[PDB]
Amino acid sequence: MRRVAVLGAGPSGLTAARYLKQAGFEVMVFERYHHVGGTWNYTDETWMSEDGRPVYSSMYQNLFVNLPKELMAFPDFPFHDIEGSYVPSKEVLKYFDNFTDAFDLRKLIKLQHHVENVRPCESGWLVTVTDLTTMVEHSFEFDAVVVCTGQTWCPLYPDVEGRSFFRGRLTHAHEFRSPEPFRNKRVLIVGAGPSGHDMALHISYVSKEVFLSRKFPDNVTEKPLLTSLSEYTAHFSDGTSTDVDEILYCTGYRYRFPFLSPECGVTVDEKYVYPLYLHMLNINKPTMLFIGVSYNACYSIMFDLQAQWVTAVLAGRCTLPDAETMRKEEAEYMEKQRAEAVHPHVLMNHQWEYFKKLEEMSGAKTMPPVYMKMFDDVASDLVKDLQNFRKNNYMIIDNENYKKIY
Amino acid sequence: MRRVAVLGAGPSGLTAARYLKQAGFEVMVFERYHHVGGTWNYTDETWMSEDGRPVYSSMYQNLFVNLPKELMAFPDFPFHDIEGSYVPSKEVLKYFDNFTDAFDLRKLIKLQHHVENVRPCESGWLVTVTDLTTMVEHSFEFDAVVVCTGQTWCPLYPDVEGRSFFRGRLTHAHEFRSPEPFRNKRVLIVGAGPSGHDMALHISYVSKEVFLSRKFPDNVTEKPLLTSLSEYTAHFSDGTSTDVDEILYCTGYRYRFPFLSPECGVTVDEKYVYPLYLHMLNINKPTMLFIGVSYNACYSIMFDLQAQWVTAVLAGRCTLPDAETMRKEEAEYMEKQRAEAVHPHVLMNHQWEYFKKLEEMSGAKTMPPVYMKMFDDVASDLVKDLQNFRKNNYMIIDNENYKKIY
Ligand SMILES: Cc1cc2nc3c(=O)[nH]c(=O)nc-3n(C[C@H](O)[C@H](O)[C@H](O)COP(=O)(O)OP(=O)(O)OC[C@H]3O[C@@H](n4cnc5c(N)ncnc54)[C@H](O)[C@@H]3O)c2cc1C
Ligand SMILES: Cc1cc2nc3c(=O)[nH]c(=O)nc-3n(C[C@H](O)[C@H](O)[C@H](O)COP(=O)(O)OP(=O)(O)OC[C@H]3O[C@@H](n4cnc5c(N)ncnc54)[C@H](O)[C@@H]3O)c2cc1C
Ligand SMILES: NC(=O)c1ccc[n+]([C@@H]2O[C@H](COP(=O)([O-])OP(=O)(O)OC[C@H]3O[C@@H](n4cnc5c(N)ncnc54)[C@H](OP(=O)(O)O)[C@@H]3O)[C@@H](O)[C@H]2O)c1
Ligand SMILES: NC(=O)c1ccc[n+]([C@@H]2O[C@H](COP(=O)([O-])OP(=O)(O)OC[C@H]3O[C@@H](n4cnc5c(N)ncnc54)[C@H](OP(=O)(O)O)[C@@H]3O)[C@@H](O)[C@H]2O)c1
Ligand SMILES: [Mg+2]
Repeated sequence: MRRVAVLGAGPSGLTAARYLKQAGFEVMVFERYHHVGGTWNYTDETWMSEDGRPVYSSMYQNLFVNLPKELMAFPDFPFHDIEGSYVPSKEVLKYFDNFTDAFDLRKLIKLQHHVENVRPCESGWLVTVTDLTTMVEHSFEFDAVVVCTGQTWCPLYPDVEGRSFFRGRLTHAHEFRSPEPFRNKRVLIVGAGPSGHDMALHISYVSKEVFLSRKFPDNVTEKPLLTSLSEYTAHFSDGTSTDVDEILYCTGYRYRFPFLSPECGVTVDEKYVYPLYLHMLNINKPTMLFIGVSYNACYSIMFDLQAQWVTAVLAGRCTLPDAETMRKEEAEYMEKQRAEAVHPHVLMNHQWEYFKKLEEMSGAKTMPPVYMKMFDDVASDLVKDLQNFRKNNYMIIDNENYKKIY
Repeated sequence: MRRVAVLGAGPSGLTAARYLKQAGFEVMVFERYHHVGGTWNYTDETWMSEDGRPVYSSMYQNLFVNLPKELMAFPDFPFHDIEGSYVPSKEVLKYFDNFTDAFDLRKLIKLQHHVENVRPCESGWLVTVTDLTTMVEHSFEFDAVVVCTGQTWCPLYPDVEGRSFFRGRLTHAHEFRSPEPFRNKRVLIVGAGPSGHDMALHISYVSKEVFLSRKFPDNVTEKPLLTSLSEYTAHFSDGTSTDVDEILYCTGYRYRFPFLSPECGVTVDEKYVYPLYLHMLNINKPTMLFIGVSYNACYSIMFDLQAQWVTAVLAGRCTLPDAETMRKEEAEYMEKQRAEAVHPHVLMNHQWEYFKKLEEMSGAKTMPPVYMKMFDDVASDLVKDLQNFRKNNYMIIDNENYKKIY
């Protein structure tokens, strides 16, 4: 391998570019937006941009992180000085802009370039991209392709009996930018994950009555599963019903890679991408790898170790089994996800053991154990104390210990 | 049989009230809007009103009728004497306001009364409505109920592969009010019926790229069946693709009667309501009848005759076949609908025979043959000229003859 394409310049693509560059590859990064940083960029556009391509960002106004900045920084690139552990979103954008300049990656990135197609070409890959400033299509040959285009832009909707009859306004979390369209409305939020809880909190400030349906301020009434809709009325599994003007679906996202031609060898289902080894390596075409298909983890460690493992594979330095053994282990792993009732690429129940395995394979520096200890202490605080957890401040003391500040 | 509910005060319900009153019934008409005339009222509201119930009107700005006023009038109540046959929609709303006052029907109509539930008790009916001026619920007992609530408000959408991936704006003909939101957009209209054709025309004045997809002005490009969608691209049955910002579905409407309790004995599917005899009588509960479930016909004659047949049945002047025989005839008729590849309640192919049967059963006067002559002729005009047909003017000379003026 010498020439490697990275698709996307969010946190996955930037961290890939860092380590691929480190490794002496010739790297090119394609990014459709006009700034690096991925979903940490806020735009008022939703769905499709005036520039003729999709909007990939689901960031909204006045968002604060849900994990302390101490766990969001890479172990060897600390956060810039800012007061507070639970920073606004624009500080994490700044952190990735600073990362990009600290590791001299900006000269690698083609901004406002939208990847339209990726297909195998003999032993290599052919990537077709449009320069959105000129609308000209350009073509590029690579020995390897690392896909880092994210999974929080293509919405997933529940199927709800009677939805076609509802005559209020329907929206999804992707398009939420501020609570203003919900002012004085009766709002049903479906899905009580991070988006549902946070959006419920932001909407509770402007709206008449907010309902949160899951299978808070006075404002927010909890509901069980939504089981049908009629013209202006939502019906719950508990037999109760409430009239609503707006439904906001916070039911998450599906995987979607429109540029992958079928010849790339990957099947993309709503919550499953296969066949990948360790959520990264395309077993059918092993010079294509993905970063960021797994989720629900300590993301800074996940990006850093995935990018080093992908780099080690491409550099010929990783301890890999044969394709048959990778298919077998992928199967075993996905049987276990079904037994634990989690989706295929959810790392939460075994992330530390997974990260240890990526370190052993790739020769990455061992993670400071304080990341594990702090994450395990604080990560579910959004669930446990939604209204006040962001008031807490932390400081890392050394690679084993942290403290809570006041 | 004395007290009869009519649900809806559009053309159906007003012609029902005319004949039920003349037969000495005590008639109450419930209408949710603040004015009679049904779809012929234009409102800027779409979907749901600020009064808390649905918007049933799909009328849009600057609409001109697609049938000459001389065929839109009842044979015994002529149109007012304005110049021109293809009048703007306000002249038809005026026609029905004039009709309402001619037959002294206004005193029977409870305006701003939205029907919420209809159920049988014993051989009569309980009808529950909300007076939207006070938000008080009221119920009333009746010996018969005539359902005239229309079928152009609950939208029907095609199932198109990949539709959940499209990120442009989707709308339905129901909410079309003016071409303004389509200005300088690449618009795909799906469905080349009257809304399709007419919407396309209206939209072609504000965008130079309209595509009309079917199973014209310069900038309307014809496309064949839409077979799949992706993020911003429509793909058609000829294997061509076009990028689009907006899709407008002109695919029609579905039956929907939210107020019918299951005990009323009617099953309502998208394009089929059953079991009805001759599109009117509820065979399970035969003091419930429908007017205007049938469509695609010379509507003036259809509403006049259905209302006189309903009145005959309810007054004991028309004695019907037993239920077994009605079910057998309904099943033979529906088999012929399928053989002719039309929807269950579509009358176009046999309307004159159908109307003659209704005249015979109901005791109504025979229709002027001029209606049939003219209707079949404008139908010929339709086979021609979306841009030009409305320039024609007609005058009825007598019972059998008309003449056209260019
Ligand atoms: C509302 C919200 C709040 C969040 N809060 C937090 C938090 O507080 N803490 C936390 O740790 N994580 C949080 N996350 C998760 C976080 O955003 C993701 O973990 C992180 O952004 C994933 O990085 P990525 O590089 O994999 O994807 P992304 O950040 O989504 O980046 C993908 C990049 O690919 C580009 N792209 C996509 N398709 C193409 C194409 N065809 N051609 C060219 N470019 C392309 C996109 O423009 C984008 O720049 C949040 C996510 C959301 C939606
Ligand atoms: C855009 C458009 C253009 C048209 N152009 C033509 C044309 O040029 N010529 C032509 O002949 N026909 C045309 N038609 C068809 C015409 O509108 C209908 O044939 C006619 O209005 C049907 O009369 P109706 O009384 O059956 O239904 P509607 O006119 O739809 O009336 C039904 C009534 O029931 C009321 N209602 C519904 N639900 C409830 C409830 N729960 N409680 C209380 N009230 C309720 C509604 O408010 C409405 O007043 C057009 C239709 C549309 C949608
Ligand atoms: N910084 C912040 O404050 C913030 C704010 C918003 C979002 N985010 C981030 O955004 C990313 C995505 O979060 P998300 O909340 O949008 O997606 P998510 O984490 O995928 O949560 C979606 C939730 O909806 C549930 N669901 C699915 N079908 C449902 C139904 N019919 N009724 C009710 N619930 C249903 C899911 O339950 P099942 O899993 O059981 O199906 C899941 O709990 C995460 O990284 C999160 O951290 C962060
Ligand atoms: N100018 C006017 O005064 C005016 C304007 C608008 C509407 N109208 C009236 O409004 C009423 C409703 O009209 P409408 O046009 O909205 O509904 P409609 O008459 O039911 O027409 C719907 C059309 O959609 C087609 N269709 C369905 N699925 C399709 C798909 N997947 N792709 C392409 N086409 C598809 C139908 O063909 P199939 O039947 O083969 O499925 C039919 O041609 C009519 O009385 C009409 O005259 C009048
Ligand atoms: Mg090691």
